[PDB]
Amino acid sequence: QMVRMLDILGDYLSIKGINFQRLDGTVPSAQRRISIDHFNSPDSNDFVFL
DNA sequence: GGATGTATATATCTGACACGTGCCTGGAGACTAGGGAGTAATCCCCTTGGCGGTTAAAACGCGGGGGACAGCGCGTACGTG
Repeated sequence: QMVRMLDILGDYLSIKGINFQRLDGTVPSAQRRISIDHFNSPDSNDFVFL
């Protein structure tokens, strides 16, 4: 529900070292479509989507 | 032998203090009423965290030219006696 908790988990997976992608209200629709197509690709190395 | 600087004693000024006195204004005691504290209900406004979309305002870069500022002359108006 909070994007600051999304920032907390994003930094947790960043120092943890897990390929993560993110979507919230600050992200414009072009990068949203880019992240959705990147997560749904068959050769995606992304593991967790926020 | 005459004239001069310092030292203790007495009279006078001068603000402060002890005493006197009035009186009036503040304090002690009692009573009362009402102003304010507390409670409950109802409804509207504000808080914190989010989202979406428009779009006009804000930010940034760059040319250039208008204006701020420094320097110099002068003559007159103000300082000074």
